[PDB]
Amino acid sequence: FLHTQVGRGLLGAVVNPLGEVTDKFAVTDNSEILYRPVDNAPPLYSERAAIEKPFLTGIKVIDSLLTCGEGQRMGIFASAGCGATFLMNMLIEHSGADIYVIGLIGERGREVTETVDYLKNSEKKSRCVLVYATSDYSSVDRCNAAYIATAIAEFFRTEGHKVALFIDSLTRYARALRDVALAAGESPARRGYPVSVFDSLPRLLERPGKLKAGGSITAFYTVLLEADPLAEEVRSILDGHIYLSRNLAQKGQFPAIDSLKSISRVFTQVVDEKHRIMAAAFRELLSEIEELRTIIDFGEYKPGENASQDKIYNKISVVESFLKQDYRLGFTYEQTMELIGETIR
Repeated sequence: FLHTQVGRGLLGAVVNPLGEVTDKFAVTDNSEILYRPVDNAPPLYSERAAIEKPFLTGIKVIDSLLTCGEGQRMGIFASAGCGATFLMNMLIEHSGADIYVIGLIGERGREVTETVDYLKNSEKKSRCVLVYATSDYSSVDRCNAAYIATAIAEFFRTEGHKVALFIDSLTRYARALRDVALAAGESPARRGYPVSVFDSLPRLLERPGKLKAGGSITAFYTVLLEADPLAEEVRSILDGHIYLSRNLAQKGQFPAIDSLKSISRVFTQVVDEKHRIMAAAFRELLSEIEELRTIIDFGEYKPGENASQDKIYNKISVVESFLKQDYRLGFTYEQTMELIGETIR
């Protein structure tokens, strides 16, 4: 029956797996401190509102091709060094949520300090809360960090706030949950019934969303790749996934988002028809470029044969320019759709 601190008094603070403030990256007027259980049931289906309003990220490729919705849960799949953390930073910095809650389940405190240092110089620092857990902590504590972060996000949602929740990473959470399961005498192969420790995973993921009577939690879950069974099951639970390919990262393209292998399952629900047409036209161009790349690698492309290939070839530079984005820069929706319009025209 673990309870945790919640409230506006936590804004700008760093919280450990015990629900204790241990550091601050910002100080605010408000000192509101309340207490809530870390284990709450997910909203009833009748309490959930439909995902129909866009959650703008300020990131061109996302806002155009992978448009998120308020209350959506999005997966961020990447191998080590694909820029998952930096993408989190961009999502925080260039979106427009009322409050950001970060749940860091890490293995070293050096990573935690990196995020704390990022927050200390962020323009969103007065509306952020960081919950952390390192390898120095037990598996129980590391799991609770995810519950604490979610519970804090839920209070703000009840208040009517537009909340963005980040869990980095689900893999490390799932790792700890498996060891917590051993303590209770469970393995993934042989589980307990009626309650399994492993079932705290889908229950954790169902808590975000938009409430009819309240605000919303739009959640981003980071998943480590090597494509283990865990990664494919969370892919089935969430409302879409953003895939960071190591190969695009090696080529110097940042963010290394493979839009052709990424999807937002509420995309058609949150953008209008003219957007939809432009997105479909751009994806067709990406697909055409990717086949031209193979032709080039096969040594079957000489300029001047096929007017179509040459047209696609000359579009590669303007396409790569649209996809690329300085991590310090953010784009409005109007700027993004204007840019993608020039790319396909």
